Amino acid sequence: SMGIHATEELKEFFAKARAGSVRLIKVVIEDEQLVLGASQEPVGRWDQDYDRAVLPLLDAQQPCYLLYRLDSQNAQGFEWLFLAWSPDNSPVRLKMLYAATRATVKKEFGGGHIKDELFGTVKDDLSFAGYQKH
Ligand SMILES: [Zn+2]
Ligand SMILES: [Zn+2]
Ligand SMILES: [Zn+2]
Repeated sequence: SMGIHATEELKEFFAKARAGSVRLIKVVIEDEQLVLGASQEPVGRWDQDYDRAVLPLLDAQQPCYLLYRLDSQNAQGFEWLFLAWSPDNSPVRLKMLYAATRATVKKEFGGGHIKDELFGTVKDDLSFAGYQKH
């Protein structure tokens, strides 16, 4: 369809991530496709990994999405946080592209694996401190 789609490589990576060994997935839009921007393995607990994983990957003038893995599992696997980043300094065109495509990222990943959803426009919003206030 007309909307931005996840590449088959990104979908495959999603499945790999849910098997384990992935703490963070950064999804970005490149050439009208959703693709893998970055990924990181777990180091310690989900709370210990959080800020050092999330904060450095947030650009002051580009939106992105992060899938951040908790240590808990529900009955359909690891639980994830779905973090939407959209700083005001982003070009309006990018803000709307990312806003328009958010639901697609969640749908492709599988909403049933997502424990919670957060949004930020300043890094503090999506920091561990932000998550604890949510
Ligand atoms: Zn299409
Ligand atoms: Zn749960
Ligand atoms: Zn929530």
